[PDB]
Amino acid sequence: SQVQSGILPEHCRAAIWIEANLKGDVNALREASKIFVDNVATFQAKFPDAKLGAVVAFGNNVWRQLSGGEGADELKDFPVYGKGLAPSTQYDLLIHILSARHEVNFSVAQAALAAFGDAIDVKEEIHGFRWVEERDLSGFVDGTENPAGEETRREVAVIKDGVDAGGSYVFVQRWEHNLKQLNRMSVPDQEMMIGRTKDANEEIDGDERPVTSHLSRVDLKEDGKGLKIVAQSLPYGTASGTHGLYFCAYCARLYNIEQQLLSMFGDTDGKRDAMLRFTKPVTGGYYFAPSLERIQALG
Amino acid sequence: SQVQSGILPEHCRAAIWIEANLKGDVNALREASKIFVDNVATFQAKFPDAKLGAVVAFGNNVWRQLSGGEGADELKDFPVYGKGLAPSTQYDLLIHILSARHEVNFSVAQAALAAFGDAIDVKEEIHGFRWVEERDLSGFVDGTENPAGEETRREVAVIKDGVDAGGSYVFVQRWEHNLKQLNRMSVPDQEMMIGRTKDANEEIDGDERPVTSHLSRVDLKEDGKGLKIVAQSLPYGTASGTHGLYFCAYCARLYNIEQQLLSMFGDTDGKRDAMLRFTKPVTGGYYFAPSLERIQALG
Ligand code: HEM
Ligand code: HEM
Ligand SMILES: [Mg+2]
Repeated sequence: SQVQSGILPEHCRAAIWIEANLKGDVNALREASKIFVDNVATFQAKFPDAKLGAVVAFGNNVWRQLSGGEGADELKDFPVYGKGLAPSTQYDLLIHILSARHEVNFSVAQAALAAFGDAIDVKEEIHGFRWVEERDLSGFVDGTENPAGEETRREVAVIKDGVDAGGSYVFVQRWEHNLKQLNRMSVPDQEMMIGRTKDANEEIDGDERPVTSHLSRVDLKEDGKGLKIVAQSLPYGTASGTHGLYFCAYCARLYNIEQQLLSMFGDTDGKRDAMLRFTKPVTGGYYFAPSLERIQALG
Repeated sequence: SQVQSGILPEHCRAAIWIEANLKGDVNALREASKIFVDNVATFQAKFPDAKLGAVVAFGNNVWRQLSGGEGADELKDFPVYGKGLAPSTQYDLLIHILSARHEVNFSVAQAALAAFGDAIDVKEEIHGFRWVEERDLSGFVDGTENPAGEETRREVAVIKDGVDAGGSYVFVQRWEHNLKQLNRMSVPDQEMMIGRTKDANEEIDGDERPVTSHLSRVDLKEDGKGLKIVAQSLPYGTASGTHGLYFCAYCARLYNIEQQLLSMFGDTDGKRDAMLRFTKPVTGGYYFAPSLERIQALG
């Protein structure tokens, strides 16, 4: 079984995320998905220098219908966390395109919309870009450097065995930064908020940083083993309007993502991520990315 | 007198255009402009390989005040053409940033917003990107290949003598494409609408192309000389939403631009550009870009 091309690539410079709801018969998504993954291969042959990859992923209700309720045991609608601090905007379909060339991404997105046609109603389209020094617009690194290498990324992100082998669970969440609130904080205070130094990205010891620091919120272990994810997040937005981070993560278990979200949004020990002092999430959704063989078998 | 850095560069991959109105005392724009052009030089030293350039330009009413009425003889508010076919959205300030790296442009745009601060109210911010094969989203080339080379571009765009030497007139106009309507047209009929062949961009002669073809509208002569411009246009937008071409042109005389517009929008010979069946302009403004020496002498 073969993983979809957009899950594991590293160092993408640009991405497009499209979120949409089904219109009408769910079975129309079968042929559209097949056309789209075939389009991706065609684009890869035409634009080898793009290093293009893409993912099509499905929300709970639609995937249960398409799969006859088989597998994807952990999949569910984004449930809201923090009594609303992390809202749910769950849709039926996610298209994630990433590469070294925004212009190729755009062409692929057009081909995706043409393949699904009237079977979908688009609700969100975000264009991500890698910023200077691979930093988040906060000035801290963007959180996607690790894990490095195909081998470890495959271990963290890709289901190993069973009917779902080669698949992955996907989480997307758009954040809106308020850089005016951020820049009122001294850099040392920002570093206690994140849990690493800002310029050199040197980790601050857990015993020396507050429990509300982002790293204390999301660096979680179970029986001494870290709950890791493969992040594909990128900055987005305009300088004079809305901007922030489009957070995107792939994982072989949704459990890892949920545990980090429960910790960040006050549903574990009661503490909340200190990053909420300058940025907030405004979307949230969970999706299942099947293997390429599984998509081809839809019809 | 030195030309602002964003006028002459060729083959930029990305740009940001910001249009803004003045808030409060017009004299605040004096030091702000000096700060911004100095920031641009600093960014150029930080990112030499990005081939960054930028332009600050002023609408008629503001420039007349800042220049004490000297020079800029042709400057005026952008008028409506074709009894509304081309609308007017004249603002006070234009900031144009271009380079090989969208991410560098974003940082320069943030520094621009800091430079002008509360002296401006931002009305528009457009992010342009070079599309595949330097084509407009219609599939035709994007109209910016010629004139090639610094010498010819300088002769076309940069005022040669007098108090304004080193300056340039600027015209910006955002177009919204309906690619569904274009897709209903056969490629031969698209080529008669543009005036050139689509894939090869081979000029179609005047004997065969209609006078309403775009080339027939804008390929104009005066006294044995072509009325040339230096176009910095780029595609913009989202696949599922609004997209098109952000048209941007520099010229040593506003006369050249206005003559082309009078032709396109029906005011010269009653005929209108055939492209209007699939794309329409929704903004429009004229600005004057002073020389760097002239900016430095504002305060
Ligand atoms: C505004 C949104 C966010 C920003 C700016 C951000 C930023 C960062 C930064 C600066 C780091 C440390 C850099 C590094 O990885 O070496 C990091 C690490 C990490 N982030 Fe975030 N993050 C955000 C949201 C999230 C969310 C929503 C999650 C999970 C649901 C998450 C999970 C993680 C994880 C697991 C790590 C690695 C922790 C470790 O093992 O050291 N982040 N992020
Ligand atoms: C949706 C908007 C537009 C599109 C898609 C478009 C497209 C094109 C194309 C395909 C060419 C020929 C390519 C080449 O040989 O370089 C061209 C040339 C040109 N365009 Fe446009 N254009 C647009 C708007 C405008 C506007 C608003 C103006 C001026 C007010 C303009 C002025 C010119 C000029 C002067 C030329 C060169 C003609 C020549 O000397 O052969 N264009 N444009
Ligand atoms: Mg003569």
